[PDB]
Amino acid sequence: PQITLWKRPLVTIKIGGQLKEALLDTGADDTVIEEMSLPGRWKPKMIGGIGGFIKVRQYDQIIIEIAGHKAIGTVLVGPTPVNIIGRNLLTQIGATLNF
Amino acid sequence: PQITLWKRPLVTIKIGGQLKEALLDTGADDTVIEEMSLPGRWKPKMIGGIGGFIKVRQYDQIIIEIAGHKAIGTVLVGPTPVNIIGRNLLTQIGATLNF
Ligand SMILES: COc1ccc(S(=O)(=O)N(CC(C)C)C[C@@H](O)[C@H](Cc2ccccc2)NC(=O)O[C@H]2CC[C@@H]3C[C@H]4CO[C@@H](C)[C@@]42O3)cc1
Ligand SMILES: [Cl-]
Ligand SMILES: [Cl-]
Repeated sequence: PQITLWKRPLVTIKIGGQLKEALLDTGADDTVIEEMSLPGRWKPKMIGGIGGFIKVRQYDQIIIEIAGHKAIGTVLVGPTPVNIIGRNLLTQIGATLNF
Repeated sequence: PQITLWKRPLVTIKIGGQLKEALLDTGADDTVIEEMSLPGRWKPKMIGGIGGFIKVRQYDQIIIEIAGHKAIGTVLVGPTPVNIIGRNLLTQIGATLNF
């Protein structure tokens, strides 16, 4: 699809058996999802943005369906106000910015 | 151009006669620039990101060249870690997300 930016680029994602809405975010290096339960080992990480830093749990090798496209990568879980699909997964679905 | 996302989508901007580097950020509603002096009166705004809220100064009808494309619009100035080009200006240069 071609997504215009008059509105937030929100899509439906499937992760950990749950459906969620998430923002396609070219400004995010990594993918950050609100507090949920995921299987496997995790390690703690601090990530920073506007306002400062939050502590997240880093899960590796997570499968996520983004607008019907399967992709795998690291997912950070923590108290983010919005679910964010970052560049580490946008590349896997072949997303580009065009102008 | 067509910009893939294996690297941060950084571009050169020209604002107030200075060259700066900025991130093309589909996850940002508005454009946020580091501390500088800009012309005119400003209004207050409170914006929230991943790590809380910051106070910024809102300047309207500012001329900004983004990767050679002229835009004229609202710029927020404050303690952001990186210069961010948000959707308010991405729409002016015709940017879309494609996959
Ligand atoms: C290592 O991995 C990562 C991954 C993600 C982040 S990040 O999340 O800190 N960040 C990074 C950039 C700010 C440099 C990604 C960036 O796209 C971020 C995502 C977002 C959107 C909503 C809520 C929370 C986060 N946008 C945003 O802060 O926008 C703000 C600021 C501009 C206007 C004013 C606000 C109104 O509400 C939001 C939409 C805002 O739009 C950092 C590190
Ligand atoms: Cl990854
Ligand atoms: Cl590619």
